Amino acid sequence: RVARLEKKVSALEKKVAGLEKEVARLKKLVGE
Amino acid sequence: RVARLEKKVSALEKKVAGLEKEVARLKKLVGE
Amino acid sequence: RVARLEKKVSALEKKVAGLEKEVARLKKLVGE
Ligand SMILES: *C(=O)c1ccc(NC(C)=O)cc1
Ligand SMILES: *C(=O)c1ccc(NC(C)=O)cc1
Ligand SMILES: *C(=O)c1ccc(NC(C)=O)cc1
Ligand SMILES: *C(=O)c1ccc(NC(C)=O)cc1
Ligand SMILES: *C(=O)c1ccc(NC(C)=O)cc1
Repeated sequence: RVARLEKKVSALEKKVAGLEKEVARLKKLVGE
Repeated sequence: RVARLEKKVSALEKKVAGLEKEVARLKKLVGE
Repeated sequence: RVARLEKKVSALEKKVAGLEKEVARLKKLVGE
C-alpha cells in the first residue's frame, strides 16, 4: 500500500510541477 | 496512517485531474 | 518513510489549493 503511495505521490509531484509552470505562463500573459 | 494517506492521495489525483482540464481550456483561450 | 510521505502529501495539498485559487481567478479574468 505504501510503495504504491510513494509512486503515486511522485507522479502527482511531476503533474503539479507542470501545472505550476502552465499557470505562471498564464498569469504573466493575463496580468490584471 | 495509511488509509488516511490513500484517501488524501485519491482526492489529490482528482483535483489535479480537474486542474489539468481547466488549464488546457485556458491555454487554448489565451493562446489564440 | 510514512512520515516523509505524509509531509509530501501535506505539501501537495497546500500546492493544489493555491493552484485551484489561481486557476479560478484566471477563469474569471479570461471569461467565457
Ligand atoms: C503497498 O504498496 C504494497 C502492498 C503489498 C505488497 N506486497 C508485497 C510486494 O509483498 C507490496 C506493497
Ligand atoms: C515543467 O513543466 C516540468 C519539467 C520537468 C518535470 N519533470 C518531470 C520528471 O516530469 C516536470 C515539469
Ligand atoms: C492510519 O491512518 C490509521 C492508524 C491507526 C488506525 N487504527 C488502529 C486501530 O490502528 C486507523 C488508521
Ligand atoms: C475527464 O477526464 C473526464 C470526465 C468525464 C468523462 N466521461 C463522462 C461520460 O463523464 C471523461 C473524462
Ligand atoms: C520515514 O519517513 C521515516 C522513517 C524513520 C524515521 N526515523 C527514524 C529515527 O528512523 C523517520 C522517517
